[PDB]
Amino acid sequence: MELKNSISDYTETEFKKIIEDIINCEGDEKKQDDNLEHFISVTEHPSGSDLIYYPEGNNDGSPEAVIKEIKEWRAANGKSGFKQG
Repeated sequence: MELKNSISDYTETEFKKIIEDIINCEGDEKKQDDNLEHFISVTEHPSGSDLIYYPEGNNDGSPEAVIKEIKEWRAANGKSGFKQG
């Protein structure tokens, strides 16, 4: 029983549940590590955890700024984001 196999198998708010899970700390450290691989994995975003620990200036203010930077990185790299309804 597996997490979303891609960013585009994700939706923007399911990706929040992973991204918010960590930032809150819905976890055991290990739950947050579990995300942290996955936050590389679906995203293909090369910096991964850099967006969480060494953030931009578009970033700091909310977990939204990572969903941004996922959307933004993906679209800049010509990749699909999460779901379109």
